[PDB]
Amino acid sequence: AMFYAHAFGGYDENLHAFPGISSTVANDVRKYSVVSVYNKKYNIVKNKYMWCNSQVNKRYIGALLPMFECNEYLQIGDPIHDLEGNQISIVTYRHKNYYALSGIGYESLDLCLEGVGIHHHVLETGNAVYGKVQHEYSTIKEKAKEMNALKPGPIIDYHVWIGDCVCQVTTVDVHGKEIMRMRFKRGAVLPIP
Amino acid sequence: AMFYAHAFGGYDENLHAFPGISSTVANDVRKYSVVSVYNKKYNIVKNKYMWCNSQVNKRYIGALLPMFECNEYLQIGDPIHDLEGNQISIVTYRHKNYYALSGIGYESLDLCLEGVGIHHHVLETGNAVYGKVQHEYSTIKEKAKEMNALKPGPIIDYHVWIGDCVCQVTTVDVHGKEIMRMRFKRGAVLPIP
Ligand SMILES: Nc1ncnc2c1ncn2[C@@H]1O[C@@H]2COP(=O)(O)O[C@@H]3[C@H](F)[C@@H](COP(=O)(O)O[C@H]2[C@H]1F)C[C@H]3n1cnc2c(=O)[nH]cnc21
Ligand SMILES: Nc1ncnc2c1ncn2[C@@H]1O[C@@H]2COP(=O)(O)O[C@@H]3[C@H](F)[C@@H](COP(=O)(O)O[C@H]2[C@H]1F)C[C@H]3n1cnc2c(=O)[nH]cnc21
Repeated sequence: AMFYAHAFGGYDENLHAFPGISSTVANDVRKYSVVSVYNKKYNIVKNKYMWCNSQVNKRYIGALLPMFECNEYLQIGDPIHDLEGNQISIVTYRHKNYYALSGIGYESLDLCLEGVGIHHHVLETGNAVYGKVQHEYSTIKEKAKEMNALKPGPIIDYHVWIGDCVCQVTTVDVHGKEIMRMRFKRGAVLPIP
Repeated sequence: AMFYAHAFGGYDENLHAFPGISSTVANDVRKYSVVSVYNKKYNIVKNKYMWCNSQVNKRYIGALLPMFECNEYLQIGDPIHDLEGNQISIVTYRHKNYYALSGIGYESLDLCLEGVGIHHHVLETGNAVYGKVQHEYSTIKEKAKEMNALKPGPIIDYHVWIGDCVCQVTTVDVHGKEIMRMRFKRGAVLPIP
Protein backbone atom coordinates (compact mmCIF):
# COMPACT_ATOMS: atom_id res chain seq x y z
CA ALA A 1 0.00 0.00 0.00
CA MET A 2 1.45 3.31 -1.20
CA PHE A 3 0.55 6.90 -0.20
CA TYR A 4 1.93 9.84 -2.17
CA ALA A 5 1.76 13.43 -0.91
CA HIS A 6 0.28 16.05 -3.19
CA ALA A 7 2.49 18.71 -1.56
CA PHE A 8 5.54 16.90 -2.98
CA GLY A 9 4.24 16.33 -6.51
CA GLY A 10 2.60 13.00 -5.76
CA TYR A 11 -0.75 13.51 -7.48
CA ASP A 12 -1.56 10.62 -9.83
CA GLU A 13 -4.91 10.81 -11.61
CA ASN A 14 -5.04 6.98 -11.92
CA LEU A 15 -4.91 6.46 -8.12
CA HIS A 16 -7.46 7.03 -5.37
CA ALA A 17 -7.68 10.74 -4.54
CA PHE A 18 -8.11 12.20 -1.05
CA PRO A 19 -7.18 15.61 0.40
CA GLY A 20 -3.37 15.74 0.20
CA ILE A 21 -3.00 12.09 -0.94
CA SER A 22 -2.90 9.81 -3.97
CA SER A 23 -2.98 6.18 -2.82
CA THR A 24 -3.07 2.67 -4.24
CA VAL A 25 -5.80 1.78 -1.68
CA ALA A 26 -9.03 3.48 -0.49
CA ASN A 27 -9.29 3.15 3.29
CA ASP A 28 -12.49 4.16 5.12
CA VAL A 29 -10.93 6.19 7.91
CA ARG A 30 -14.22 6.90 9.74
CA LYS A 31 -13.88 3.65 11.72
CA TYR A 32 -10.65 4.34 13.66
CA SER A 33 -10.60 5.52 17.26
CA VAL A 34 -6.81 5.23 17.76
CA VAL A 35 -3.89 5.46 15.32
CA SER A 36 -0.10 5.22 15.58
CA VAL A 37 2.69 7.50 14.33
CA TYR A 38 6.30 6.43 14.94
CA ASN A 39 5.08 3.86 17.48
CA LYS A 40 3.14 6.40 19.56
CA LYS A 41 -0.66 6.03 19.92
CA TYR A 42 -3.07 8.96 19.44
CA ASN A 43 -6.83 9.23 19.96
CA ILE A 44 -9.25 10.37 17.25
CA VAL A 45 -11.37 13.34 18.33
CA LYS A 46 -15.08 12.57 18.68
CA ASN A 47 -17.72 14.65 16.89
CA LYS A 48 -15.35 17.30 15.48
CA TYR A 49 -13.52 17.11 12.14
CA MET A 50 -11.09 18.99 9.85
CA TRP A 51 -12.08 20.40 6.43
CA CYS A 52 -9.04 19.67 4.24
CA ASN A 53 -8.35 20.19 0.55
CA SER A 54 -5.69 19.84 -2.12
CA GLN A 55 -5.71 21.57 -5.52
CA VAL A 56 -3.75 19.75 -8.22
CA ASN A 57 -3.98 19.85 -12.03
CA LYS A 58 -7.02 22.17 -11.84
CA ARG A 59 -8.81 19.64 -9.61
CA TYR A 60 -10.15 20.43 -6.12
CA ILE A 61 -10.27 17.51 -3.64
CA GLY A 62 -11.96 18.53 -0.37
CA ALA A 63 -13.47 16.66 2.55
CA LEU A 64 -14.35 16.59 6.26
CA LEU A 65 -11.72 14.24 7.79
CA PRO A 66 -11.27 12.66 11.24
CA MET A 67 -8.41 14.19 13.25
CA PHE A 68 -6.26 12.88 16.12
CA GLU A 69 -4.81 14.89 19.00
CA CYS A 70 -1.01 14.87 19.17
CA ASN A 71 1.32 17.12 21.16
CA GLU A 72 4.34 16.09 19.06
CA TYR A 73 5.09 18.14 15.95
CA LEU A 74 4.44 15.92 12.90
CA GLN A 75 5.32 16.62 9.26
CA ILE A 76 3.76 16.04 5.87
CA GLY A 77 4.37 12.46 4.78
CA ASP A 78 4.86 10.91 8.20
CA PRO A 79 3.28 7.44 7.94
CA ILE A 80 0.12 6.83 9.94
CA HIS A 81 -0.58 3.21 10.96
CA ASP A 82 -3.45 1.27 12.48
CA LEU A 83 -2.77 -0.64 15.68
CA GLU A 84 -2.29 -3.85 13.66
CA GLY A 85 0.80 -2.27 12.08
CA ASN A 86 -0.66 -1.57 8.62
CA GLN A 87 -0.01 1.85 7.12
CA ILE A 88 -3.37 3.50 6.49
CA SER A 89 -2.52 7.16 5.61
CA ILE A 90 0.18 9.86 5.86
CA VAL A 91 0.27 13.12 7.75
CA THR A 92 -1.15 15.93 5.62
CA TYR A 93 -2.79 18.86 7.51
CA ARG A 94 -2.73 20.19 11.08
CA HIS A 95 -4.67 22.66 13.24
CA LYS A 96 -2.58 23.33 16.37
CA ASN A 97 -2.48 19.88 18.06
CA TYR A 98 -5.05 18.27 15.70
CA TYR A 99 -3.84 16.21 12.70
CA ALA A 100 -6.08 15.13 9.86
CA LEU A 101 -6.47 11.45 8.95
CA SER A 102 -6.94 11.51 5.18
CA GLY A 103 -8.84 8.74 3.38
CA ILE A 104 -12.54 8.10 2.74
CA GLY A 105 -14.06 10.37 5.36
CA TYR A 106 -17.27 12.37 5.88
CA GLU A 107 -18.91 14.97 3.59
CA SER A 108 -16.86 15.88 0.49
CA LEU A 109 -16.61 18.36 -2.36
CA ASP A 110 -14.87 17.47 -5.65
CA LEU A 111 -14.67 20.23 -8.26
CA CYS A 112 -13.18 21.13 -11.61
CA LEU A 113 -11.47 24.50 -10.94
CA GLU A 114 -11.07 25.67 -14.53
CA GLY A 115 -13.20 28.79 -14.91
CA VAL A 116 -14.10 29.19 -11.22
CA GLY A 117 -12.55 30.08 -7.87
CA ILE A 118 -12.87 28.66 -4.37
CA HIS A 119 -12.31 30.23 -0.95
CA HIS A 120 -12.34 28.93 2.62
CA HIS A 121 -13.62 30.71 5.73
CA VAL A 122 -13.97 30.10 9.47
CA LEU A 123 -17.68 30.58 10.21
CA GLU A 124 -18.22 32.52 13.44
CA THR A 125 -20.73 30.79 15.67
CA GLY A 126 -24.07 32.53 15.45
CA ASN A 127 -23.35 34.27 12.14
CA ALA A 128 -25.34 33.99 8.91
CA VAL A 129 -24.05 33.79 5.34
CA TYR A 130 -25.18 35.22 2.02
CA GLY A 131 -23.13 34.51 -1.06
CA LYS A 132 -19.53 35.48 -0.47
CA VAL A 133 -19.97 37.08 3.00
CA GLN A 134 -20.76 36.25 6.61
CA HIS A 135 -22.16 38.70 9.20
CA GLU A 136 -24.79 39.13 11.86
CA TYR A 137 -28.18 37.74 10.86
CA SER A 138 -29.89 41.12 10.52
CA THR A 139 -27.09 42.44 8.33
CA ILE A 140 -27.22 39.36 6.12
CA LYS A 141 -31.00 39.53 5.90
CA GLU A 142 -30.77 43.08 4.54
CA LYS A 143 -28.21 41.96 1.96
CA ALA A 144 -30.38 39.02 0.87
CA LYS A 145 -33.36 41.38 0.48
CA GLU A 146 -31.40 43.57 -1.92
CA MET A 147 -30.19 40.62 -4.00
CA ASN A 148 -33.58 38.88 -4.21
CA ALA A 149 -34.67 40.64 -7.39
CA LEU A 150 -31.59 39.69 -9.42
CA LYS A 151 -31.85 36.94 -12.03
CA PRO A 152 -29.43 34.07 -11.28
CA GLY A 153 -26.42 33.78 -13.55
CA PRO A 154 -23.80 31.03 -13.87
CA ILE A 155 -21.74 30.00 -10.84
CA ILE A 156 -18.24 31.61 -10.89
CA ASP A 157 -17.07 31.26 -7.25
CA TYR A 158 -17.37 28.76 -4.37
CA HIS A 159 -17.18 29.70 -0.66
CA VAL A 160 -16.62 27.04 2.02
CA TRP A 161 -17.77 28.00 5.53
CA ILE A 162 -16.41 25.85 8.37
CA GLY A 163 -18.09 26.27 11.76
CA ASP A 164 -18.23 24.69 15.19
CA CYS A 165 -21.78 23.40 14.69
CA VAL A 166 -22.38 23.44 10.91
CA CYS A 167 -20.40 23.58 7.66
CA GLN A 168 -21.78 24.98 4.41
CA VAL A 169 -20.80 25.71 0.82
CA THR A 170 -22.22 28.66 -1.10
CA THR A 171 -21.82 29.68 -4.74
CA VAL A 172 -22.21 33.06 -6.46
CA ASP A 173 -22.47 34.55 -9.94
CA VAL A 174 -20.46 37.57 -11.12
CA HIS A 175 -22.99 39.95 -9.53
CA GLY A 176 -22.69 38.36 -6.09
CA LYS A 177 -26.07 36.63 -6.15
CA GLU A 178 -26.16 33.33 -4.27
CA ILE A 179 -27.03 30.52 -6.66
CA MET A 180 -26.74 27.34 -4.63
CA ARG A 181 -26.07 26.38 -0.99
CA MET A 182 -25.26 23.00 0.56
CA ARG A 183 -25.17 22.43 4.34
CA PHE A 184 -23.20 19.67 6.13
CA LYS A 185 -24.45 19.10 9.69
CA ARG A 186 -21.12 18.51 11.44
CA GLY A 187 -18.66 20.75 13.31
CA ALA A 188 -15.08 21.23 12.22
CA VAL A 189 -11.92 23.30 11.97
CA LEU A 190 -9.71 24.42 9.06
CA PRO A 191 -5.98 23.66 8.81
CA ILE A 192 -3.48 26.31 9.85
CA PRO A 193 -0.62 26.70 7.27
CA ALA B 1 -46.91 28.51 15.37
CA MET B 2 -48.13 28.15 11.78
CA PHE B 3 -47.16 25.60 9.09
CA TYR B 4 -48.28 26.09 5.49
CA ALA B 5 -48.05 23.34 2.87
CA HIS B 6 -46.31 24.12 -0.39
CA ALA B 7 -48.51 21.57 -2.18
CA PHE B 8 -51.53 23.78 -1.41
CA GLY B 9 -50.02 27.12 -2.39
CA GLY B 10 -48.57 27.89 1.02
CA TYR B 11 -45.09 29.06 0.02
CA ASP B 12 -44.25 32.42 1.60
CA GLU B 13 -40.78 33.79 0.86
CA ASN B 14 -40.79 35.78 4.14
CA LEU B 15 -41.20 32.64 6.30
CA HIS B 16 -38.81 29.82 7.20
CA ALA B 17 -38.50 27.40 4.28
CA PHE B 18 -38.24 23.61 4.57
CA PRO B 19 -39.13 20.81 2.11
CA GLY B 20 -42.91 21.09 1.66
CA ILE B 21 -43.35 23.78 4.37
CA SER B 22 -43.34 27.51 5.04
CA SER B 23 -43.49 28.11 8.79
CA THR B 24 -43.45 30.96 11.30
CA VAL B 25 -40.94 28.97 13.42
CA ALA B 26 -37.73 27.01 12.66
CA ASN B 27 -37.74 23.77 14.66
CA ASP B 28 -34.63 21.55 14.80
CA VAL B 29 -36.29 18.21 14.13
CA ARG B 30 -33.11 16.13 14.54
CA LYS B 31 -33.71 15.84 18.30
CA TYR B 32 -37.03 13.94 18.33
CA SER B 33 -37.28 10.20 18.90
CA VAL B 34 -41.10 10.04 19.12
CA VAL B 35 -43.83 12.23 17.62
CA SER B 36 -47.64 12.26 17.70
CA VAL B 37 -50.25 12.46 14.92
CA TYR B 38 -53.93 12.56 15.90
CA ASN B 39 -52.99 11.40 19.41
CA LYS B 40 -51.10 8.32 18.21
CA LYS B 41 -47.35 8.01 18.96
CA TYR B 42 -44.79 7.02 16.30
CA ASN B 43 -41.06 6.27 16.54
CA ILE B 44 -38.42 8.07 14.48
CA VAL B 45 -36.26 5.69 12.45
CA LYS B 46 -32.62 5.56 13.55
CA ASN B 47 -29.78 6.11 11.07
CA LYS B 48 -31.94 6.27 7.92
CA TYR B 49 -33.54 9.41 6.46
CA MET B 50 -35.73 10.70 3.60
CA TRP B 51 -34.45 13.08 0.88
CA CYS B 52 -37.36 15.49 0.34
CA ASN B 53 -37.78 18.57 -1.82
CA SER B 54 -40.27 21.22 -2.88
CA GLN B 55 -39.94 23.46 -5.95
CA VAL B 56 -41.79 26.78 -5.67
CA ASN B 57 -41.30 30.12 -7.45
CA LYS B 58 -38.19 28.77 -9.22
CA ARG B 59 -36.66 27.85 -5.85
CA TYR B 60 -35.53 24.33 -4.90
CA ILE B 61 -35.69 23.44 -1.18
CA GLY B 62 -34.19 19.99 -0.51
CA ALA B 63 -32.96 18.17 2.57
CA LEU B 64 -32.34 14.86 4.35
CA LEU B 65 -35.15 14.66 6.95
CA PRO B 66 -35.91 12.32 9.88
CA MET B 67 -38.83 9.95 9.22
CA PHE B 68 -41.22 8.08 11.53
CA GLU B 69 -42.78 4.66 10.93
CA CYS B 70 -46.58 4.68 10.76
CA ASN B 71 -48.94 1.98 9.49
CA GLU B 72 -51.85 4.44 9.27
CA TYR B 73 -52.30 6.33 6.00
CA LEU B 74 -51.54 10.02 6.65
CA GLN B 75 -52.15 12.98 4.34
CA ILE B 76 -50.39 16.21 3.45
CA GLY B 77 -51.07 18.81 6.11
CA ASP B 78 -51.86 16.48 8.98
CA PRO B 79 -50.41 18.22 12.07
CA ILE B 80 -47.42 16.57 13.72
CA HIS B 81 -46.94 17.26 17.45
CA ASP B 82 -44.26 16.67 20.05
CA LEU B 83 -45.23 14.71 23.14
CA GLU B 84 -45.71 17.98 25.07
CA GLY B 85 -48.61 18.80 22.74
CA ASN B 86 -46.90 21.50 20.67
CA GLN B 87 -47.30 21.33 16.91
CA ILE B 88 -43.84 21.01 15.38
CA SER B 89 -44.48 20.18 11.67
CA ILE B 90 -47.07 18.85 9.19
CA VAL B 91 -47.15 15.69 7.12
CA THR B 92 -45.48 16.27 3.76
CA TYR B 93 -43.85 13.20 2.10
CA ARG B 94 -44.10 9.41 2.52
CA HIS B 95 -42.21 6.29 1.41
CA LYS B 96 -44.47 3.28 2.07
CA ASN B 97 -44.83 3.34 5.90
CA TYR B 98 -42.17 6.07 6.45
CA TYR B 99 -43.26 9.72 6.87
CA ALA B 100 -40.88 12.65 6.71
CA LEU B 101 -40.59 15.10 9.60
CA SER B 102 -39.86 18.42 7.90
CA GLY B 103 -37.96 21.19 9.68
CA ILE B 104 -34.26 21.90 10.22
CA GLY B 105 -32.82 18.48 9.47
CA TYR B 106 -29.58 16.97 8.14
CA GLU B 107 -27.68 17.78 4.91
CA SER B 108 -29.47 20.21 2.57
CA LEU B 109 -29.43 21.65 -0.93
CA ASP B 110 -30.98 25.05 -1.73
CA LEU B 111 -30.88 26.14 -5.37
CA CYS B 112 -32.11 28.78 -7.78
CA LEU B 113 -33.72 26.73 -10.60
CA GLU B 114 -33.82 29.43 -13.28
CA GLY B 115 -31.54 28.27 -16.09
CA VAL B 116 -30.88 24.76 -14.73
CA GLY B 117 -32.61 21.44 -14.13
CA ILE B 118 -32.59 18.95 -11.27
CA HIS B 119 -33.32 15.22 -11.17
CA HIS B 120 -33.58 12.61 -8.41
CA HIS B 121 -32.44 8.99 -8.53
CA VAL B 122 -32.37 5.91 -6.28
CA LEU B 123 -28.71 4.89 -6.12
CA GLU B 124 -28.30 1.11 -6.37
CA THR B 125 -26.02 -0.21 -3.66
CA GLY B 126 -22.60 -0.93 -5.09
CA ASN B 127 -23.03 1.26 -8.17
CA ALA B 128 -20.83 4.18 -9.23
CA VAL B 129 -21.89 7.51 -10.74
CA TYR B 130 -20.48 9.78 -13.42
CA GLY B 131 -22.34 12.93 -14.32
CA LYS B 132 -25.93 12.11 -15.16
CA VAL B 133 -25.66 8.29 -14.99
CA GLN B 134 -25.15 5.40 -12.58
CA HIS B 135 -23.83 1.94 -13.52
CA GLU B 136 -21.37 -0.74 -12.53
CA TYR B 137 -17.98 0.63 -11.51
CA SER B 138 -16.11 -0.66 -14.56
CA THR B 139 -18.70 0.82 -16.90
CA ILE B 140 -18.55 4.17 -15.14
CA LYS B 141 -14.76 4.13 -15.13
CA GLU B 142 -14.75 3.75 -18.93
CA LYS B 143 -17.18 6.66 -19.26
CA ALA B 144 -15.06 8.87 -16.98
CA LYS B 145 -11.97 8.03 -19.05
CA GLU B 146 -13.66 9.26 -22.22
CA MET B 147 -14.85 12.50 -20.60
CA ASN B 148 -11.54 13.33 -18.91
CA ALA B 149 -10.16 15.33 -21.83
CA LEU B 150 -13.13 17.69 -22.10
CA LYS B 151 -12.81 21.25 -20.80
CA PRO B 152 -15.40 21.98 -18.07
CA GLY B 153 -18.25 24.25 -19.03
CA PRO B 154 -20.95 25.89 -16.90
CA ILE B 155 -23.26 23.75 -14.77
CA ILE B 156 -26.68 23.20 -16.46
CA ASP B 157 -28.11 20.17 -14.60
CA TYR B 158 -28.10 18.71 -11.06
CA HIS B 159 -28.50 14.99 -10.25
CA VAL B 160 -29.36 13.82 -6.71
CA TRP B 161 -28.40 10.21 -5.91
CA ILE B 162 -30.04 8.70 -2.82
CA GLY B 163 -28.58 5.43 -1.56
CA ASP B 164 -28.73 3.07 1.39
CA CYS B 165 -25.22 3.96 2.56
CA VAL B 166 -24.36 7.28 0.87
CA CYS B 167 -26.11 10.20 -0.84
CA GLN B 168 -24.45 12.41 -3.45
CA VAL B 169 -25.16 15.32 -5.78
CA THR B 170 -23.49 15.64 -9.18
CA THR B 171 -23.60 18.45 -11.74
CA VAL B 172 -22.96 18.43 -15.50
CA ASP B 173 -22.40 20.85 -18.37
CA VAL B 174 -24.20 20.62 -21.73
CA HIS B 175 -21.69 18.03 -22.96
CA GLY B 176 -22.29 15.69 -20.03
CA LYS B 177 -18.98 16.39 -18.28
CA GLU B 178 -19.15 16.20 -14.49
CA ILE B 179 -18.24 19.57 -13.00
CA MET B 180 -18.81 19.20 -9.28
CA ARG B 181 -19.75 16.41 -6.83
CA MET B 182 -20.81 16.59 -3.18
CA ARG B 183 -21.18 13.48 -0.99
CA PHE B 184 -23.38 13.21 2.15
CA LYS B 185 -22.40 10.24 4.34
CA ARG B 186 -25.86 9.09 5.41
CA GLY B 187 -28.34 6.51 4.09
CA ALA B 188 -31.82 7.42 2.94
CA VAL B 189 -34.86 6.83 0.76
CA LEU B 190 -36.82 9.02 -1.68
CA PRO B 191 -40.56 9.74 -1.38
CA ILE B 192 -43.01 7.72 -3.44
CA PRO B 193 -45.67 9.96 -5.13
N1 LIG C 1 -11.78 0.26 -7.13
C1 LIG C 1 -12.90 0.64 -6.49
N2 LIG C 1 -12.82 1.68 -5.63
C2 LIG C 1 -13.93 2.08 -5.00
N3 LIG C 1 -15.17 1.60 -5.10
C3 LIG C 1 -15.22 0.57 -5.96
C4 LIG C 1 -14.16 0.03 -6.67
N4 LIG C 1 -14.58 -1.02 -7.46
C5 LIG C 1 -15.87 -1.10 -7.22
N5 LIG C 1 -16.32 -0.17 -6.32
C6 LIG C 1 -17.71 0.08 -5.95
O1 LIG C 1 -18.11 1.31 -6.54
C7 LIG C 1 -18.88 2.10 -5.61
C8 LIG C 1 -18.69 3.56 -5.94
O2 LIG C 1 -17.79 4.22 -5.03
P1 LIG C 1 -17.32 5.70 -5.38
O3 LIG C 1 -15.91 5.73 -5.83
O4 LIG C 1 -18.38 6.32 -6.21
O5 LIG C 1 -17.47 6.56 -4.01
C9 LIG C 1 -17.38 5.86 -2.76
C10 LIG C 1 -18.62 6.07 -1.89
F1 LIG C 1 -19.03 7.43 -1.86
C11 LIG C 1 -18.14 5.49 -0.57
C12 LIG C 1 -18.61 4.07 -0.36
O6 LIG C 1 -19.06 3.51 -1.61
P2 LIG C 1 -19.23 1.91 -1.72
O7 LIG C 1 -20.47 1.54 -0.99
O8 LIG C 1 -17.94 1.26 -1.39
O9 LIG C 1 -19.52 1.68 -3.31
C13 LIG C 1 -18.41 1.65 -4.23
C14 LIG C 1 -17.96 0.21 -4.44
F2 LIG C 1 -18.99 -0.66 -4.06
C15 LIG C 1 -16.60 5.65 -0.61
C16 LIG C 1 -16.31 6.47 -1.86
N6 LIG C 1 -14.93 6.33 -2.37
C17 LIG C 1 -14.33 5.19 -2.86
N7 LIG C 1 -13.14 5.42 -3.39
C18 LIG C 1 -12.95 6.78 -3.24
C19 LIG C 1 -11.86 7.65 -3.66
O10 LIG C 1 -10.83 7.32 -4.27
N8 LIG C 1 -12.11 8.99 -3.31
C20 LIG C 1 -13.24 9.42 -2.66
N9 LIG C 1 -14.23 8.66 -2.28
C21 LIG C 1 -14.05 7.36 -2.60
N1 LIG D 1 -34.67 34.26 12.74
C1 LIG D 1 -33.59 33.47 12.77
N2 LIG D 1 -33.68 32.24 12.22
C2 LIG D 1 -32.59 31.46 12.21
N3 LIG D 1 -31.37 31.71 12.68
C3 LIG D 1 -31.31 32.94 13.22
C4 LIG D 1 -32.34 33.86 13.31
N4 LIG D 1 -31.91 35.02 13.92
C5 LIG D 1 -30.65 34.78 14.19
N5 LIG D 1 -30.22 33.54 13.79
C6 LIG D 1 -28.85 33.04 13.83
O1 LIG D 1 -28.36 33.00 12.50
C7 LIG D 1 -27.63 31.78 12.26
C8 LIG D 1 -27.73 31.43 10.80
O2 LIG D 1 -28.66 30.35 10.55
P1 LIG D 1 -29.04 30.02 9.05
O3 LIG D 1 -30.42 30.46 8.72
O4 LIG D 1 -27.90 30.43 8.20
O5 LIG D 1 -28.95 28.40 8.90
C9 LIG D 1 -29.16 27.60 10.08
C10 LIG D 1 -27.97 26.69 10.36
F1 LIG D 1 -27.51 26.03 9.20
C11 LIG D 1 -28.56 25.79 11.44
C12 LIG D 1 -28.16 26.23 12.84
O6 LIG D 1 -27.66 27.58 12.80
P2 LIG D 1 -27.54 28.38 14.19
O7 LIG D 1 -26.37 27.85 14.93
O8 LIG D 1 -28.88 28.44 14.84
O9 LIG D 1 -27.16 29.89 13.70
C13 LIG D 1 -28.20 30.77 13.24
C14 LIG D 1 -28.69 31.63 14.40
F2 LIG D 1 -27.73 31.64 15.42
C15 LIG D 1 -30.09 25.82 11.18
C16 LIG D 1 -30.25 26.58 9.87
N6 LIG D 1 -31.60 27.15 9.68
C17 LIG D 1 -32.22 28.13 10.43
N7 LIG D 1 -33.36 28.55 9.90
C18 LIG D 1 -33.50 27.80 8.74
C19 LIG D 1 -34.52 27.83 7.71
O10 LIG D 1 -35.52 28.57 7.66
N8 LIG D 1 -34.23 26.90 6.69
C20 LIG D 1 -33.14 26.09 6.67
N9 LIG D 1 -32.21 26.05 7.59
C21 LIG D 1 -32.42 26.93 8.59
